[PDB]
Amino acid sequence: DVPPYFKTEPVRTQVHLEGNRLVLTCMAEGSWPLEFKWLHNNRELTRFSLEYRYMITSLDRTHAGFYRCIVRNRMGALLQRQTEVQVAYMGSFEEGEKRQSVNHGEAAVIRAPRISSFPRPQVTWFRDGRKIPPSSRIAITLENTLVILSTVAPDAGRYYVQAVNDKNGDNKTSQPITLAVENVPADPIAPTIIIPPKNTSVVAGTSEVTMECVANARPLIKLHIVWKKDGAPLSSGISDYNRRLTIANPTVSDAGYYECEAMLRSSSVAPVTRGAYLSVLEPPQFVREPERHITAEMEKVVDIPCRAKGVPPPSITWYKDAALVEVGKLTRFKQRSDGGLQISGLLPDDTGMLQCFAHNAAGEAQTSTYLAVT
Amino acid sequence: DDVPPYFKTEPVRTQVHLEGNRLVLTCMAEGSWPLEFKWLHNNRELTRFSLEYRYMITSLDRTHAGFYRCIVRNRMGALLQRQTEVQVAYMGSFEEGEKRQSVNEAAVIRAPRISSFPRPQVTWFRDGRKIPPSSRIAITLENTLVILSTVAPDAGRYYVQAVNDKNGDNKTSQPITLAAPTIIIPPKNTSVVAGTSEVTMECVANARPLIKLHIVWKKDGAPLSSGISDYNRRLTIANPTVSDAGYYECEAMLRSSSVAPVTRGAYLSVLEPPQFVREPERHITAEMEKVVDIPCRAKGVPPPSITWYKDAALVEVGKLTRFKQRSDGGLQISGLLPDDTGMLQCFAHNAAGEAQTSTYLAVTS
Ligand SMILES: *[C@@H]1O[C@H](CO[C@@H]2O[C@@H](C)[C@@H](O)[C@@H](O)[C@@H]2O)[C@@H](O[C@@H]2O[C@H](CO)[C@@H](O)[C@H](O)[C@H]2NC(C)=O)[C@H](O)[C@H]1NC(C)=O
Ligand SMILES: *[C@@H]1O[C@H](CO[C@@H]2O[C@@H](C)[C@@H](O)[C@@H](O)[C@@H]2O)[C@@H](O[C@@H]2O[C@H](CO)[C@@H](O)[C@H](O)[C@H]2NC(C)=O)[C@H](O)[C@H]1NC(C)=O
Ligand SMILES: *[C@@H]1O[C@H](CO)[C@@H](O[C@@H]2O[C@H](CO)[C@@H](O)[C@H](O)[C@H]2NC(C)=O)[C@H](O)[C@H]1NC(C)=O
Repeated sequence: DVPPYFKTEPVRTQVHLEGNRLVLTCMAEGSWPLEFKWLHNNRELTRFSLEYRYMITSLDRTHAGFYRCIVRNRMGALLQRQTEVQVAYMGSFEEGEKRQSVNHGEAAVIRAPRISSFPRPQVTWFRDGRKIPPSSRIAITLENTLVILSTVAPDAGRYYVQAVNDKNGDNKTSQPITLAVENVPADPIAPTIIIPPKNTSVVAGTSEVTMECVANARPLIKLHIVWKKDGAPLSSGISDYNRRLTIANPTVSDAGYYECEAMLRSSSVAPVTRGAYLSVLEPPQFVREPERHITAEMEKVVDIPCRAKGVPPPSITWYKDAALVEVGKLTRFKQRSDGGLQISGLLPDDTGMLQCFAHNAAGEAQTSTYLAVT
Repeated sequence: DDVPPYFKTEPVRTQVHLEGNRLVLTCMAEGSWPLEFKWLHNNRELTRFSLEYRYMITSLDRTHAGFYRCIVRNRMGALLQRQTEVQVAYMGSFEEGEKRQSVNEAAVIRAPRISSFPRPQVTWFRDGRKIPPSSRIAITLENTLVILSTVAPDAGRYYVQAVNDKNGDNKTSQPITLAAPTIIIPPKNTSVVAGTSEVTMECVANARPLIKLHIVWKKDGAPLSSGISDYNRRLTIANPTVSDAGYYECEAMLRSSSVAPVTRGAYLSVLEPPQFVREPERHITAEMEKVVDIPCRAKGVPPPSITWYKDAALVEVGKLTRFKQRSDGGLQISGLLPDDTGMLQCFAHNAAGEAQTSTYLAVTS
């Protein structure tokens, strides 16, 4: 007569190839009969049974999503930590041949043709069978967009993409995009920001996070890009002709407003500044947890603690036997600001498994306890 | 036409895959043509240099498990990819047959040897009935069954049902027939990386009468009242940090009589993978016959060793007349020759993992 508990919990995220087999397991121990139910995106896949496995013999892209199990017995029920199954795939290039025009000196922006893939494929740009590497005048953005900084007469022509998926090794080629250059002498062009920094969120402890800013000017040689954090100039982590700002091992202290300032050296031209926010996140970690086993007298009031910390601050949710606790309607159940649950006028029907889930955009945490009402 | 090679992405440090599934490793590098790739399994050559950036395994086997890494090269030089550990989930059959053991005292029955990755979850059975951990029944992390105070009805055949949590395999072994404070299962040395959610020390003690037996947990001589579970046999630290490292002791005593306590301890090491403090610039230029200093420092627990490679080849510090490695980990090349031009790679390695930084060395004139 021992309440359920998980011997192991599944990983938060999983990447699998299409056509491969997937085996989900609900590894719990406890008194018989220990039965299991499976959920996909908070929707029931199966009924309660002695089958602790959920198996997909041939994985498809549509099978991607969140899976979790519920284990139960005569004592109560527990919700498994949910796992994200991601299916590696790559479709074909959707768009056909396209046409685009740019003025002489101004920047040509050619977006990579839309193709469905997970993860986003690595892109190599080609013109007439020749690779186009990043250079002083040619930039390739994180969105795999091709940017010609100072367009000239010979820049006109057909550009196409070779995209490769790094998980399944799929390699596909897109349709050509014809770029034309209009009004071909040469006069000074003011510095402008083509690809401004976008809002970027990343979890603490990742290997790298990158901000990006592509600027244009004529002459391009006079163009200089300055990176700032909260108004202060940054001198480290800058690469790719001052268009990339890379932070290795980002911390919550590295969060803030990052600005890209494009200027012309040896000139009186005023700079152009465009910025975005970097958010560094930390998953929930518990500060206060309930005891493994909680015993309490009938008709009395019990305080069950649950506090957690994270960036952003984690929301705290309670479950009673794998079912959501309604603190709104029930007079007996009250939720304290720290996240603790208070049950007043304890009835024998409150006996069972209580679970606390602390959730934030960076992840989820779970702690459980058995409430026995004497 | 003159771009040194570089990696657009790096592979995950560890990946678990099922037997019979297909695995596709990719060497995602960019650079000037011809960009060729070579594959290595446990630092042994799998392929020759070719335009195939993929290594594909149609049907994964247990023998395919190990460390894989690629080398990318072109006219500019070569780079070593960060190695990835491919682990193949499987479970064989129970090898050993029926065994017999006798005890007068505690009965210690090891779980039957079965080949499996990962280690399977084990449920012990007696005569078709599950035997959960109790005041007198302990189950260790190595899945060894320990009956503390054996009695007449304790005798009989015990067997294990083992389940692999990755492929869902479930197998049953052959029966094993079984017919003063001491420490049976002492705390073992445990190393773990920070952020593993949990790490557990274990100590199983035996005494008659068992009710008077008491286990106290200590860290560096100081008693702990938290993280203790399973009848004081388990000490669990949630979200271990480098501060949690140190000597943990299990002390078993009797709350009566003059019998001396028994103490057994082990070391807990919390490790952090290498992270670079100082890195070389993307491109380093230097004059012929002169000396160049290329910096490389990194931190980790334990302190990471630092090794240099030149174009995916180990730098011979044995013949260190021109090449010297400073104690800080920096590389110095004296009497610079035009043949020193190319990709230099600095690998910072620790037991918790490895990190890599690269640079292009151009020797003028
Ligand atoms: C990019 O996001 C910002 C908001 O950033 C938030 O606030 C920061 C202080 C930091 O904590 C970030 O992690 C947050 O996500 C948008 O800027 C404005 O934000 C304020 C609140 O801070 C909001 O009231 C305004 O409405 C936001 N501006 C607009 C136009 O709605 C900014 O707009 C975002 N960028 C884009 C392109 O949408
Ligand atoms: C467990 O390991 C210790 C040594 O641990 C190492 O040193 C610690 C200071 C710490 O840095 C750990 O991370 C290291 O792994 C073993 O201690 C040895 O004990 C024997 C006798 O028992 C003695 O002869 C040796 O000199 C000791 N070695 C050291 C380095 O002190 C201990 O034996 C290990 N436990 C078991 C059960 O083998
Ligand atoms: C992706 O596949 C394409 C072909 O589908 C490869 O491109 C070929 O490369 C050879 C080698 O010189 C050329 O002879 C062919 O003409 C190319 N085909 C096309 C359609 O251009 C390409 O190499 C593959 N990707 C990688 C990274 O190797």
